[PDB]
Amino acid sequence: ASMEAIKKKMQMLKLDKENAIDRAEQAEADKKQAEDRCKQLEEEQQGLQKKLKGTEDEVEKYSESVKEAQEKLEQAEKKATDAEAEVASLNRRIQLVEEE
Amino acid sequence: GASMEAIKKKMQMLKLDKENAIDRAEQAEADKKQAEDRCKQLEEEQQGLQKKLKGTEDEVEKYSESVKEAQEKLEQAEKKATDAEAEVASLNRRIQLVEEE
Repeated sequence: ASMEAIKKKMQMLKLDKENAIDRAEQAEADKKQAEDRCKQLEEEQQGLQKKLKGTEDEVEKYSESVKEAQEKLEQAEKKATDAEAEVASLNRRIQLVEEE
Repeated sequence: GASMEAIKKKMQMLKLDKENAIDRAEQAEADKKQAEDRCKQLEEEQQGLQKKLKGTEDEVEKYSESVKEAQEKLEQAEKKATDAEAEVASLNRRIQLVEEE
């Protein structure tokens, strides 16, 4: 049978095709995992955003904390200063009467 | 005799099938590269976020010591006021005694 080279060639066409199907299938498997990798890298990111606002909103608090704190401090410093001037003047008048 | 008609017909199908599968593989493969490009993008963007973020936390710490710095100086400022005060009070008590005797 000169059917041998034909036979042999339909053989190879089939092999070719199933090798290609194997390849398609494996590429498709890879995509599905890469696509979850893709997915996860975005979904993790989002969670990260909310960590950021949470933190940046703490920043906001602290600034209005520091400011109020600075302000209390200026107010205390004026008080100390005025109380000490009350002391200086009392000194001053005592040393005067001392001598007239 | 038997034309080869059905044999060459069957061969062309097998070729077509092989061709269809190859198309399939190379689109999937190209698509696989789509995703891996994006992957190589976010992992890098994720890395980016955290550095901005740690620096944001680094800013926030800087604004906690500063708060507590003022807390203390305020403590000092009071002790100072209260001591100055006790002193005028003591001078007052003394003047009163003198004028009384």
